[PDB]
Amino acid sequence: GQLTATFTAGKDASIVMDAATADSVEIAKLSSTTAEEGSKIAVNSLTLNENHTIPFSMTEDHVFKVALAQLDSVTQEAYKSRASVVRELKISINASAVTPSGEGIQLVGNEVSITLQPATTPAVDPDGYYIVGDFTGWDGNSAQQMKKDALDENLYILEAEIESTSNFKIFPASAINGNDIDWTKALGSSVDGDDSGDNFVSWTNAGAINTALDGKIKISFDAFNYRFTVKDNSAPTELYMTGSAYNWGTPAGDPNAWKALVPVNGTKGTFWGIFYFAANDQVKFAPQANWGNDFGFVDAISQESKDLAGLSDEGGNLKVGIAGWYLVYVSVIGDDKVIEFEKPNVYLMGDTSYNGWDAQLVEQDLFTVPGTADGEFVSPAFLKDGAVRICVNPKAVSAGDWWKTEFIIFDGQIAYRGNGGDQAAVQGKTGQKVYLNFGNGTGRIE
Ligand SMILES: OC[C@H]1O[C@@H]2O[C@H]3[C@H](O)[C@@H](O)[C@@H](O[C@H]4[C@H](O)[C@@H](O)[C@@H](O[C@H]5[C@H](O)[C@@H](O)[C@@H](O[C@H]6[C@H](O)[C@@H](O)[C@@H](O[C@H]7[C@H](O)[C@@H](O)[C@@H](O[C@H]8[C@H](O)[C@@H](O)[C@@H](O[C@H]([C@H]2O)[C@@H]1O)O[C@@H]8CO)O[C@@H]7CO)O[C@@H]6CO)O[C@@H]5CO)O[C@@H]4CO)O[C@@H]3CO
Ligand SMILES: OC[C@H]1O[C@H](O[C@H]2[C@H](O)[C@@H](O)[C@@H](O[C@H]3[C@H](O)[C@@H](O)[C@@H](O[C@H]4[C@H](O)[C@@H](O)[C@@H](O)O[C@@H]4CO)O[C@@H]3CO)O[C@@H]2CO)[C@H](O)[C@@H](O)[C@@H]1O
Ligand code: NA
Repeated sequence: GQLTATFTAGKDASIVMDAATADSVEIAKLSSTTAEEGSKIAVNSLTLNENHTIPFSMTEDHVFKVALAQLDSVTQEAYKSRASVVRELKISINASAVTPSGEGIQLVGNEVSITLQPATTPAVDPDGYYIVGDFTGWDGNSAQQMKKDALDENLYILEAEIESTSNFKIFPASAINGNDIDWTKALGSSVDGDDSGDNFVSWTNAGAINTALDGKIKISFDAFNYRFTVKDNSAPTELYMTGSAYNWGTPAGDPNAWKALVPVNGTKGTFWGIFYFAANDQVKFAPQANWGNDFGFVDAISQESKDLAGLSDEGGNLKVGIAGWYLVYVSVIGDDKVIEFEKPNVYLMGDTSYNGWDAQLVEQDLFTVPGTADGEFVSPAFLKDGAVRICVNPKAVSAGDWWKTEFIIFDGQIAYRGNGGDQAAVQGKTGQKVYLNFGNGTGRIE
């Protein structure tokens, strides 16, 4: 008994905001229906790209109108971007026919498409961007320059540490001449004192953005999408893992219940360890050897990791599915967490290794991996007398920075470099090799 409707794209199908003259646009039209003559049309929902609504009106001829400014707003939200790029909008109208008794009968109709291009954004300032706010002092001399990210050239960053929350604005370099700031040239938020921490940048009578946080923060500015975030930039200085295999952390402080990870050198909130996991072991991590601000399964885990180790979520615990030795890599800055499981590749480096310093992190310099939960990684026998160096190298760390995660043996213990400088040299002789028990924390050269 089912009714159909046919919609078509309205006459304003290709909107260029720079050029747009009207304050309302026609975006769609009901062209025909199999509903009887005399029926009224009611609109149960009008959505854009599936989950966005917008105020709308419908004319006597069943043309659907919206305010251009709100269509433009909704388009920029949908795409999280003010970029001046042609954006597709898919319009879904769910309508009903209404009889003289008031009964609504559902129309099954199609979707239609239009596009809209947001207005031209400011030019990128060749000399970059500055932050000025309560925390700096509102003047040219106090303005702090944002760092242009090496990987993404649209992205500018400032890390700061502040005593209380702060209002601030972003200025292009050309707005600032000596101590003088041209206030008319601010970039900021739509609302003065916006405390969302994550919103659009405005270039038109911009208000001040509020940090919403204090302490260590990071202010990010995307000068292509024109968006900003302000994020908690503090990080744990230590990190510990407990587990089903460790009595779930009882008692507190016990090196028996809590395993320290090793800080990555000079690298905020990032840690690593080499650990044995059985199948179905569950673990969680904490910033001390005890429960509190602990975490387990999180969202930023590689598909790689998940495949390599068979990882899954088990009531918020992290569950390891495939037994084995793994290099565990963990990063925590403010709220953002990353956990990676990787091959436990330990490498001989330097003078006692293959072609010396000249081939680094190569297959020959790889330590054999034990099958047991208490065996020993063993290096390739030394090719020469020289100083022994040993490392891992996580994906996230460049090969040049192998020394950020290096260690050695002193007095039959594994001594991690961690955040410290070069370790005291330890000599080996030709045909010797290293033995590591990561379960014990002990080792030998022999
Ligand atoms: O919650 C704490 C305070 O909140 C409010 O203070 C904020 C703002 O909300 C925030 O935007 C930002 O302010 C920045 C501006 O963003 C930045 O652009 C720059 O401001 C310059 C203006 O842009 C220029 O237009 C020019 O301003 C003129 C202004 O147009 C004139 O009207 C005149 O401003 C007078 C006011 O008229 C007076 O009423 C008086 O305002 C006092 C209030 O009386 C106080 O209650 C208090 O209010 C604060 C909120 O405004 C809260 O404490 O302080 C204001 C003054 O800040 O005095 C002002 C100034 O004498 O003269 C202005 C020129 O002097 O030039 C200004 C640059 O001076 O800098 C602003 C910061 O200084 O940050 C704040 C503070 O966190
Ligand atoms: O035999 C006892 C139980 O064994 C298993 O429970 C484990 C959990 O699976 C582990 O996750 C862990 O629980 C921690 C928890 O992870 C940690 O957050 C903290 O819990 C806080 C919680 O964050 C807070 O919101 C509030 O509710 O207080 C909680 C503390 O009570 O501490 C937990 C440990 O106390 O360890 C337990 C074992 O103790 C198994 O899943 C259970 O069904 C079983 O009963
Ligand atoms: Na080598």
